[PDB]
Amino acid sequence: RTVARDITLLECVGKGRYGEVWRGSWQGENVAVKIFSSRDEKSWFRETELYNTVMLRHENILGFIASDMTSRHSSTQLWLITHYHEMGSLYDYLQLTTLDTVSCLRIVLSIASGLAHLHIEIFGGKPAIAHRDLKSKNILVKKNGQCCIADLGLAVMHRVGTKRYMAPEVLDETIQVDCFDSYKRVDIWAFGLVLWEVARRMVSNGIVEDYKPPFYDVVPNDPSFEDMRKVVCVDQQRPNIPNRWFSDPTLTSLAKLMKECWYQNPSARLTALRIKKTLTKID
Amino acid sequence: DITLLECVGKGRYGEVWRGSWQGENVAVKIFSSRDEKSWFRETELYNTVMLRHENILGFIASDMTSRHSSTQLWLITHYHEMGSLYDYLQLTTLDTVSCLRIVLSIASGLAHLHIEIFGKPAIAHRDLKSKNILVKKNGQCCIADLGLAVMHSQSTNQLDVGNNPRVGTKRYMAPEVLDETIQVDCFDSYKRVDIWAFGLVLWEVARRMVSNGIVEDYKPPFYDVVPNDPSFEDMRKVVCVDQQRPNIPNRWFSDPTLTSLAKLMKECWYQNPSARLTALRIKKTLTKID
Ligand SMILES: COc1cc(-c2cncc(-c3ccc(C4CCN(C)CC4)cc3)c2C)cc(OC)c1OC
Ligand SMILES: COc1cc(-c2cncc(-c3ccc(C4CCN(C)CC4)cc3)c2C)cc(OC)c1OC
Ligand SMILES: COc1cc(-c2cncc(-c3ccc(C4CCN(C)CC4)cc3)c2C)cc(OC)c1OC
Ligand SMILES: COc1cc(-c2cncc(-c3ccc(C4CCN(C)CC4)cc3)c2C)cc(OC)c1OC
Repeated sequence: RTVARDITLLECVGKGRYGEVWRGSWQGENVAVKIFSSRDEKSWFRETELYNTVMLRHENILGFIASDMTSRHSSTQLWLITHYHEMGSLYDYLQLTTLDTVSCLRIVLSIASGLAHLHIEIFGGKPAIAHRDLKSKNILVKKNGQCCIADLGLAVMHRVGTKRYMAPEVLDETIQVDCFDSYKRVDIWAFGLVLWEVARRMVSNGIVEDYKPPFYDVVPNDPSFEDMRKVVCVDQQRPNIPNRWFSDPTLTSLAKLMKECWYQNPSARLTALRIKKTLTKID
Repeated sequence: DITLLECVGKGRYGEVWRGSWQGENVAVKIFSSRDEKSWFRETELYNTVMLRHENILGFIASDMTSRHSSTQLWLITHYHEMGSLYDYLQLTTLDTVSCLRIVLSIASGLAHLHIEIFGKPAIAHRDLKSKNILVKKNGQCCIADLGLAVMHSQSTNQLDVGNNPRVGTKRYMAPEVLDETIQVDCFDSYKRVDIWAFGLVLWEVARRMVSNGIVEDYKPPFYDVVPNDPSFEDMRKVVCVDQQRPNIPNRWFSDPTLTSLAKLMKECWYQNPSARLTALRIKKTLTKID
């Protein structure tokens, strides 16, 4: 039989130290192609090993298509091929777009749904999975208004995370590394920061905050590990909740939720399943 | 496009196809889902650019593909029309020059695997056998199937045994594998398992080398002493309980080449793994034999 393999790379939609992401075409259909730098080969191996263990299929997880390794003269080429989401990342989307109550809740409940799917072991099924690098650049926006979680290069089944989004126990090196639940609680911290990023862009009484990343007012760009440790661990700062949120029932409820993702004590933080339940009871 | 033209092998592992790609023959292995951990391990091994060697099966691509709940696992390599050494020996006899060319090429490949390049880690194969050796039109061979391989880095003191429940082909398993006393955290243990298996492949090849008008029929190791399709315990009985080793046909002792080869394969078969020759010593010995 014929195995029509070739993907046409059409345009570069992201370039970094990780490598590059391209919009590509296969059999007349868009795919996303992540081409790994030599620097980040282990992310390709980890995500490939995970998908070789469990073929995740969930509306709020970026859809896997293929992992490809191709021999070159003097190098190995590593590609990850996934579904393509033309609206791009949540980070991208929040820069210019404002939200209403329905679109804000649909975004954050979709992320909570993807995260709970990763976290919960299913028997017969899937291992429990922690993401370890959850942030708004690792979430894509779909045309139907839901999001999906991307990049399982650091995922653990039962490179370090982005420093801006690191939980206090990672920064002060107290994390219980032998306890899988520790990794879930690190993702919940990061989820709370994403929930804050999104909620700022929800309009209430004609007011909205500009897009800012978590801790924009207390750390530099490309904050150091020490910069973050002083803010999060030593001074125990948390992102600001604007007064205008307390006039809006949705943002009042979202502020309570994000506070319950940011407890210093990791075992006090909400679970992804409890976050989903709380979000279904808002509005 | 890759075109799959004919199935050249099918078993519990999966299947291998002869295909065409960019106007050249290629081999396309499609793994069974039961053996997904071998696919991943083989892919980790082929990531190493300095693995490439005339006596190691050359890699083109590795793929995992999926839609919905089904996954395909592909390895694409160079294609060897002459097939495996196991196939080749069934029907062909050898002269001195051909016999030594085959076994020196396998020793060359195995020494390349075992010796670290400072890169390419040291590598132990763990399933060396005549079906896992391919015959090339130049009369040399190449070693195939790195799904069970173990890697070691001397500089960093790192041992990577991988995650694969697969075990070696029962017929070729060393005594310490069959009695399960092998030291699992010791890289040298895995090299010594490969040396045992190499000795068995030497014996399979040497049987097919003519001397004084005499040759033996092709037989797999231990053909005379175990059932068809021998179990793990069948092999443990003959190797560990009965202390059996392949018999040396007495006609070999009339031929200097086969006399030298019998000496070499016996030095691969010591029950004490640390007594066995290294791959490099075997290569050096075969380089000197004529
Ligand atoms: C190797 O590489 C790539 C391959 C492909 C690709 C192209 N056509 C068809 C296929 C296909 C899928 C599934 C089967 C099944 C049919 C049922 N049967 C019982 C088992 C086998 C056969 C064929 C694939 C996987 C795409 C790629 O990228 C888009 C590849 O590159 C990563
Ligand atoms: C986070 O990580 C990964 C993401 C993706 C991915 C999937 N769909 C779409 C995208 C994308 C498309 C388009 C734009 C721009 C282009 C035009 N205009 C400026 C608006 C938007 C940005 C982004 C990406 C980057 C794939 C990945 O792997 C293959 C990723 O890695 C796991
Ligand atoms: C990798 O990705 C894509 C792959 C394909 C594709 C191409 N040829 C064949 C297939 C296929 C056919 C049949 C089975 C069998 C499996 C067992 N049993 C007997 C029932 C069904 C499996 C697989 C597919 C899935 C299409 C895609 O898009 C339309 C893909 O997505 C980009
Ligand atoms: C061992 O392992 C792998 C081997 C191969 C491979 C490469 N070239 C040629 C072959 C071959 C061709 C033809 C026959 C003939 C001989 C017997 N009779 C006349 C019918 C069949 C046998 C063997 C193979 C099997 C590819 C692999 O991966 C793509 C292997 O896995 C790593």
